[PDB]
Amino acid sequence: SFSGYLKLTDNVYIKNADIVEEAKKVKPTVVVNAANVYLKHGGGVAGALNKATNNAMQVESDDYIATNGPLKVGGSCVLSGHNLAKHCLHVVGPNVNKGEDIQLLKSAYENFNQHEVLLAPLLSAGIFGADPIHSLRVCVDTVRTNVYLAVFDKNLYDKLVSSFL
Repeated sequence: SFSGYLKLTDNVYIKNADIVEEAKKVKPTVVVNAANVYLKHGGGVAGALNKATNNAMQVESDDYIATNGPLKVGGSCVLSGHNLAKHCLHVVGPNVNKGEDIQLLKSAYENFNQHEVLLAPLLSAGIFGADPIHSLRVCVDTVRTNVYLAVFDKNLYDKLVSSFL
């Protein structure tokens, strides 16, 4: 299972790791993708996860959008995890760079509660523009299921651990 994680709370764990490499190693039941409403996996975590699936995640996502239309900001959908996980939970956190409501970050994390254990990135962090320290705080205050957070950046990982209340 998951190894080398720092325990933050009863159910939240964190590690300085590339989520793609972590998924390939563990092959968790659920890997969370930092998705946008259109499931266009262009950059950040989404681009990296999609590239690891040889674009199979994007092909599957385009069919999902053609059938169902876009997701809501704060919403999610469960699709295949391809070669990374059993499933991928595509969760849309607010993108601060697109002027989206940061209050929707709690709604986005609530999607994790439908899964007993997940490998995940910090929602709305990275290219989504939110403060990762705030994302971690919303995560521990919202997620009740077991969440294993993969933080790509070492310097950000250290800042998150050292500042965790």
